Amino acid sequence: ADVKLHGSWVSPFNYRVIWALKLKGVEFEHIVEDLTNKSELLLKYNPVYKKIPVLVHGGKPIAESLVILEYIEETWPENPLLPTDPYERAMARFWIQYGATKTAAFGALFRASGEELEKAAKEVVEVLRVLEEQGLGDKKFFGGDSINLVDISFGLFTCWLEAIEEAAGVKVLEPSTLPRLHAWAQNFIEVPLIKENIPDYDKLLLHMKGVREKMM
Amino acid sequence: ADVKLHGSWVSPFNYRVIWALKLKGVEFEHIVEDLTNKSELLLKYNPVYKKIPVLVHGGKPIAESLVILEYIEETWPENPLLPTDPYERAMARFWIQYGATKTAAFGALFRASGEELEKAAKEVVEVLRVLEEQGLGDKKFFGGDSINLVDISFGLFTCWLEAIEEAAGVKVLEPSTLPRLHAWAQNFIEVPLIKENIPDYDKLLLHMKGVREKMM
Ligand SMILES: O=c1c(O)c(-c2ccc(O)cc2O)oc2cc(O)cc(O)c12
Ligand SMILES: O=c1c(O)c(-c2ccc(O)cc2O)oc2cc(O)cc(O)c12
Ligand SMILES: [Cl-]
Ligand SMILES: [Cl-]
Ligand SMILES: [Cl-]
Ligand SMILES: [Cl-]
Repeated sequence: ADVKLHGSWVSPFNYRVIWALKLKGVEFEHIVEDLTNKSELLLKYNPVYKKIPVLVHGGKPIAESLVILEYIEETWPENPLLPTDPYERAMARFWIQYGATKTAAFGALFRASGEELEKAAKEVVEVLRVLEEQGLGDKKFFGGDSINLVDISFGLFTCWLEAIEEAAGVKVLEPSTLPRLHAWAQNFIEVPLIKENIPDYDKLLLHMKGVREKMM
Repeated sequence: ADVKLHGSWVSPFNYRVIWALKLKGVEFEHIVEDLTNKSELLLKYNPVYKKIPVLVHGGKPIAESLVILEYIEETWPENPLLPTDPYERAMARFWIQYGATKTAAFGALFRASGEELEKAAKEVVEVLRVLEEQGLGDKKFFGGDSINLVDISFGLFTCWLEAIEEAAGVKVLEPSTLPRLHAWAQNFIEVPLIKENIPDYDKLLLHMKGVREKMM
């Protein structure tokens, strides 16, 4: 194939790219990298971060999942994943950047214990509540009646967050506390494109248990 | 005016917006906020971060300088500040995001001392060298023959970085160590649009001396 994806069977950032390519109907070869022994192609294609995902189109590389997503949207414009109105597009980019900035709040879930881990989980619930109230509102998806780049960017809050919660022994995304966001997470996971393209939960839980063990 | 900018006379992030609006020939009212007593409009328009800049167009707010810049480019498409080719646009977004991620390296310049501050400055030089070699290359500007959103996003490495260097007593962007980036910084500051729209250096230096005093 003319499109290659240097990926992973577990990274949520790689899954954002898989979803976008499948939504566009773009054929691609998935090259699963071993992060303990990175290939010559990965280091050549992404010299700045040496990380996956890396999309390679016509032999030219695009690194960083958020940059890859906008490249896919611009390259294959059919089945749009962003709105046409500039203000609506700015709101979508604003929420995507908000999610990208709050990564440190989720890290604390694998670094804190007891009366400190409860506080870290409460801080994550408040991050999600802002997203729920000001971002999702009463829509079925962040993209309205169907998923868009904003839903894709927040997909890591579904099975990956469920695995983090089970590995850390704390609750974050619950129906009592975040009713609309919890209903969104269920609806997103049930979209056939997402359902057919997510890691096996038991394998993902084992991976998150290892990451928590390393982060202590 | 139909375009308002809730700004500042010193923030480099606010100056990115001033430059973009002036490059588009967009008339606007500049509302300088007092950060020790934020207005009702600022808190209403930017509830998530409560920060400047905030662009208000037709009474609708757009916060975060990078989101504002793409909104300006999409709303006033004449005098383009991004290329048309999707791969070229992805490279521009990639470098803009790289600059946005390396903010912590610059923070160390106002938190470290002696044999630790020399190390922090060396780390900043390596961040800039990657940008110079892989981003700028042999072009006059990141946008080629004229400035684009990438040059605008890196404008904080000109007089603001010069002020940080003088306040901290360390050298970072020098011609001997970064020849092309130093020539770029001189060329950027000499562009008439930039020259006529930058803070007074003595006032900016006094501001950075205060920020370093607070950051210790
Ligand atoms: O930072 C995250 C992360 O690295 C990862 C992550 C998980 C598995 C993997 O193989 C790689 C990752 O970067 O997942 C997240 C999931 C979340 O719900 C929230 C997060 O902030 C992360
Ligand atoms: O983080 C910065 C910053 O907050 C600021 C900054 C300076 C003045 C001001 O009023 C507000 C700011 O955020 O300037 C920077 C300049 C640089 O060259 C590099 C930086 O990382 C910053
Ligand atoms: Cl990524
Ligand atoms: Cl992470
Ligand atoms: Cl900003
Ligand atoms: Cl900052």
